[PDB]
Amino acid sequence: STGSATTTPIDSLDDAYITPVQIGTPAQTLNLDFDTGSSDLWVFSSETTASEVDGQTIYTPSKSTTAKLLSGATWSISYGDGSSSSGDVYTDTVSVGGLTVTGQAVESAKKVSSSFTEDSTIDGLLGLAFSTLNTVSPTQQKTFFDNAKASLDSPVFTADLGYHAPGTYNFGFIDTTAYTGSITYTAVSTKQGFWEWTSTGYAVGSGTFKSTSIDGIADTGTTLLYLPATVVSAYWAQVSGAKSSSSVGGYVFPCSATLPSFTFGVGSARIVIPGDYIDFGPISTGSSSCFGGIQSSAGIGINIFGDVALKAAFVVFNGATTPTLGFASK
Repeated sequence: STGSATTTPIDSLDDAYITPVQIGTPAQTLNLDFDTGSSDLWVFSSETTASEVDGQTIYTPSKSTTAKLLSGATWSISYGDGSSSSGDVYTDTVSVGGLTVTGQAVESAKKVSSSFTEDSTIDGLLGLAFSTLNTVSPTQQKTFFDNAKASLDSPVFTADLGYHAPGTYNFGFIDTTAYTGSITYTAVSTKQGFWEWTSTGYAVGSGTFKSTSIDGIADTGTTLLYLPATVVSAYWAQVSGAKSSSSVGGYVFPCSATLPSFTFGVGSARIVIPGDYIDFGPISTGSSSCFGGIQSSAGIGINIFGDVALKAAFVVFNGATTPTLGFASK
């Protein structure tokens, strides 16, 4: 089997991407944030505290003929941005892009933090990191990908995120029309439950490539590119007037600037992030200070190749017995 679904930016900045997901019988379609940095499939639901729902579409298990309470199971998750959610668990039929899993754990939110309530465009998350991170207790649950794997034509999924445009998540096949050149594969460590890999270095603009190992994670659920302070300083030093602002919470730059590209290494291959991908616009409405898309990972404890980086590539998440990541230009 295979599946193929379109993923759409939630706003003009590509702050996140939503993908429609069918849950239950008859189908209830929710728009979920596919997150390769977590391992829970959770939804706004009929159980969510009413004051914490503001425009989201909810899953109502009592309207699904295939929903079953997973008795005694609870979940609770905290993300890198300080957001959180928790609740109970149902099993139900879940389909993505024509690919169906029966018996998928669908984590029903009873509580969500303010950042979720305030984002009316995201109806929940679909985790695509390794199932070792799943938070369901007392019986840990599998991700949609792990449950689909054995049925797929190839044990892979691919992320093809758009810049200010829709893109695609494919499951079970590699669309050889969706990228240019060849795919470079690189080793993954699953020790922390992430798609963790080591970049071979970077360049700023037209500058020389610096060969240096940068361990980090491929995380579709993180907007920006978070790298070591040395790398980030080297980037922003090439933008007149850029500075790190403790008041704003990272590097800002004059909105009049033209940003340089950023290149990262994948083995001997190179992925170029155009400068315009690194512009996240005014820090507040009407400001002439703009927020940067490359930020320091210091104090986060891991480097994160988030959407800024991943949307410059066609990315293969190879879930074979020995997992690997692949990157191609596009």
